[PDB]
Amino acid sequence: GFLSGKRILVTGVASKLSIAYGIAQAMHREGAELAFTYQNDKLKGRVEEFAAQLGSDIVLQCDVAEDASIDTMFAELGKVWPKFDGFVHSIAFAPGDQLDGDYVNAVTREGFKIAHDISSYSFVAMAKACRSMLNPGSALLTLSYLGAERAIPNYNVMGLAKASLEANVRYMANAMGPEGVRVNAISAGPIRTLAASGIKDFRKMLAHCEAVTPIRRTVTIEDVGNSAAFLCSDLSAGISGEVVHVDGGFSIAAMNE
Amino acid sequence: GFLSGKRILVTGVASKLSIAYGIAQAMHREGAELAFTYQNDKLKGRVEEFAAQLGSDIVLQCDVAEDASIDTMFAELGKVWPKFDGFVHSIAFAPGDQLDGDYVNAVTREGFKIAHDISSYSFVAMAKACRSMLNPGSALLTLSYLGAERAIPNYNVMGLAKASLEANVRYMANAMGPEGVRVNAISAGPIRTLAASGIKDFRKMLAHCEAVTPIRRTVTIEDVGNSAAFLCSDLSAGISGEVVHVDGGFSIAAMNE
Ligand SMILES: NC(=O)c1ccc[n+]([C@@H]2O[C@H](COP(=O)([O-])OP(=O)(O)OC[C@H]3O[C@@H](n4cnc5c(N)ncnc54)[C@H](O)[C@@H]3O)[C@@H](O)[C@H]2O)c1
Ligand SMILES: NC(=O)c1ccc[n+]([C@@H]2O[C@H](COP(=O)([O-])OP(=O)(O)OC[C@H]3O[C@@H](n4cnc5c(N)ncnc54)[C@H](O)[C@@H]3O)[C@@H](O)[C@H]2O)c1
Ligand SMILES: Oc1cc(Cl)ccc1Oc1ccc(Cl)cc1Cl
Ligand SMILES: Oc1cc(Cl)ccc1Oc1ccc(Cl)cc1Cl
Repeated sequence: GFLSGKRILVTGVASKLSIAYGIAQAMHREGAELAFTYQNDKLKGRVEEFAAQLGSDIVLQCDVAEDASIDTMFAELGKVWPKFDGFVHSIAFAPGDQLDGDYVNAVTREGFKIAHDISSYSFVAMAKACRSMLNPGSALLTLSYLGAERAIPNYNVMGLAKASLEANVRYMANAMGPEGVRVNAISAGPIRTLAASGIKDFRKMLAHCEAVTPIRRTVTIEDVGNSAAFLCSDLSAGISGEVVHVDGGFSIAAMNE
Repeated sequence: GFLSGKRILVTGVASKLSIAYGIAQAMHREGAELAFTYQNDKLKGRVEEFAAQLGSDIVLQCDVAEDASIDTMFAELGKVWPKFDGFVHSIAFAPGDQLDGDYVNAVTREGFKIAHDISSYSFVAMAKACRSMLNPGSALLTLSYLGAERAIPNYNVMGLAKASLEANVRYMANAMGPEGVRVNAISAGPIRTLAASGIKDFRKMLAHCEAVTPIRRTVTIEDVGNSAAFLCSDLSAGISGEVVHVDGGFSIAAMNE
C-alpha cells in the first residue's frame, strides 16, 4: 500500500464505531505498522483485541490529561520504535452538561477549561513529547468538526475548543515544517459513534445532513479512514496546515430546501 | 452622536495608548454614557482620571480571572445602571514565556490554559453575569487579531486563544440573538499599545505591516474606536456574529514589495 514502511501511532480507539478504528483499519490495509494507546483500564482489553486483529502488539496506556502519562507512553514506545512517522490524534471531551441547551447558560469556567485542555492542547502536548522521535516525512493528524466554523446548537463549548484545535494545526504545521513534519486536520461530518451520543438531539442532526448533503448521504468511518491514510502518506507531501472537509460537501451548500 | 441614549461599559483601559481608550473617546464623542473598569489598584488612579475627562465617575474594579470579581462588579454597577446596553471586551493575556520562539517548544499546559481563560473565556463569563441587565438592542464587542486565522511568529498560543475567541463570538451571537443582543468582534491590525511590546519583535512587525498594507499605513486607536462605536450603535443592527477586519486591508494582500 502507499503507506508501507511507515510506523504510525493511533489513539482514541474505543469501539468498532470509533473513527480512529476506521483510520487504523484503512492504514493497516495500506501497509503501515500501527501502534495503539488506551486511556484507562476500562478500554485496555478491547484495544489489545483490535491491535491484534491489525497485526500490532504495541498497546500503551495514555491519558492526555497528565503530561506524565504522555512522557511515559512515548518513553515506552521508544523502546520498540526509536523513531516513527507521526500519530493520529482522535481525542476529545467536555463534561456532558456543557453540550445541552443555551450556550451562554451551560458554559462554565471549568467546562471550558477541560474542553480546551483535552481537545486542543493535548495535540501539541503530544507533538512536543515526541518531536525528536519523528522522522522526516512524518505527518500528524487530528479530527475537527464544522462546529468550529459555524455556531451549531448544543455543540457549544466544543465548538470553541475545535476552533482552537484548527488554529493549533496551523501553528504546529508552521513550527515543524522545516524539520520535515506535516500537520493537518480532517473536518469530518456527523458519524454515529459512541461519544456522538453525548450531544443532545443527534439522531436528528444526522437525518438533516442526510438530505442536505450534496452526495446525499453521511460519511462513514471508512470515508474518513481513506482520507486520513492519504493525509498521512507521502502522497500528500505538499499538504500542510490544512483542514480538509470530509463531510460530502455539506458545508459548501446553503438552503437545500 | 449615534450613541446618545446608550450606556456602555468599557474594559481594558490601561494608558492613553490602549485600544479601549481610543474606543471610549469615540463613543463618548458620539454621545454615550460610559462606565470603566480596572484590573487592579495599580491602575485605579489612571482609570479614574480618564473616566473624569469622559464624563464618568463610574469606575469599578474587575479581574476576569475571578468569577466573584465579575459578579461583584456588575452588582455594584447595577446600583447606578440597573440596565445598560452592552460592553466592550478589550482584554487579553498570556505569560511572556509563551510569546517568544518556536511555538511547539514555548507552549505549556499552564500557558495554554491561562491564555484561553483570560483572552477568550472572560468574554462569555462577562455575558453570563450581566445577561439579565441588557436592554433589547444591546451590543457586545471584543477585539481579535489575524493570528487566529494564520500562523504568525511569536504570537504562538495567543493565536489559539483568539480563534476560540472568534468562535465564542459566533456562539454568543447565536444564543443571545433572539433576546435582541448582537455580538461582534473587530480584528485589528498592529497598534503601538502598552501590551504590544510584550510580543517578540513588534516594531518590525509593524514596520513591515505598514508597507505591504493596501492603505500604506498602520491603523490607529482612532480608526478602531470609530469602527467600535459603529458596531455598538443601532446603525449596525444588521450585523451580528461578524469579525470585521480593521487593519487597512492587510490580510487580503499577498506578496508585495
Ligand atoms: N463522531 C463524529 O461525528 C465526529 C465528527 C467530527 C469530529 N469528530 C472527532 O473525532 C474524534 C473522535 O471522536 P469519536 O467520534 O471517534 O468518539 P469515540 O467515543 O469513538 O472516541 C473518543 C475517544 O476519546 C478518547 N479520550 C477521551 N478522553 C481522553 C483522554 N483524557 N486521554 C486519552 N484519550 C481520551 C476516548 O477514550 C475515546 O477513545 C474527536 O475529535 C471527535 O470530536 C467526531
Ligand atoms: N495591540 C494590537 O495591535 C492589537 C491588535 C489586535 C487586537 N488587540 C487586542 O486588543 C485588546 C487590547 O489590547 P491592547 O493592545 O489595547 O493592550 P493594553 O495593554 O492597552 O490593554 C490590555 C488590557 O488587558 C487588561 N487585562 C489583562 N488581564 C486582565 C485581567 N485579568 N482582568 C481584567 N483586565 C485585564 C489589561 O489590564 C489591559 O487593560 C486585546 O484583546 C488585544 O489582543 C490588540
Ligand atoms: O466533535 C463531535 C462532532 C459530532 Cl457531529 C459528533 C461527535 C463529536 O465528538 C465529541 C463530542 C462531545 C464529546 Cl464530550 C466528545 C466527543 Cl469525541
Ligand atoms: O493581540 C495582540 C496583537 C498584537 Cl499585533 C499586539 C498586541 C496584542 O495584544 C496582546 C498580546 C499579548 C498579551 Cl500577553 C496581551 C495582549 Cl493585550
